[PDB]
Amino acid sequence: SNPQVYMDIKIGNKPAGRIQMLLRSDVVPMTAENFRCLCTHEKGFGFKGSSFHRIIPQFMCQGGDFTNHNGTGGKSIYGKKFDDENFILKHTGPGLLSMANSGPNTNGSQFFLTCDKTDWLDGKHVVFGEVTEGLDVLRQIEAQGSKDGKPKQKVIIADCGEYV
Repeated sequence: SNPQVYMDIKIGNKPAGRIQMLLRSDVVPMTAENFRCLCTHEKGFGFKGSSFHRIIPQFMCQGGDFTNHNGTGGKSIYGKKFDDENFILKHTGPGLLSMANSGPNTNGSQFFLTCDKTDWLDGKHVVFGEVTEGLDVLRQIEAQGSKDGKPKQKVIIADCGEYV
């Protein structure tokens, strides 16, 4: 049954609160499992201490690049990259989890949290989960965005894990 995970967010030197997310293992099991493991660090690496390096107001907050911290890095639990499982889940509104990529079948660890309906990404990025608690914390992340995506203050995943 669908995993639930959390990230505790720190903005600048200040704790912002916790985002809780439901992962859609029923629809995209490989994609959900990757993100789950990256929250728990059970495969030896993951999101803790990494940043949201690209934040665009009214669009999305992107993170998961825990190797290069700039959108060029990251890795999945399966290797550097894995296939797009399917595009069943659509970018219908804010608070959705979706995989960042560099073209078809290039999923690694980078992901974004949507801040509005982003339907122009449908069929291009794999949606795999949703925020169940802490939409307000996501809005605090978004508040640090700029049009060119540069964060105004550092946004860090201070802690993360699974409810299990």
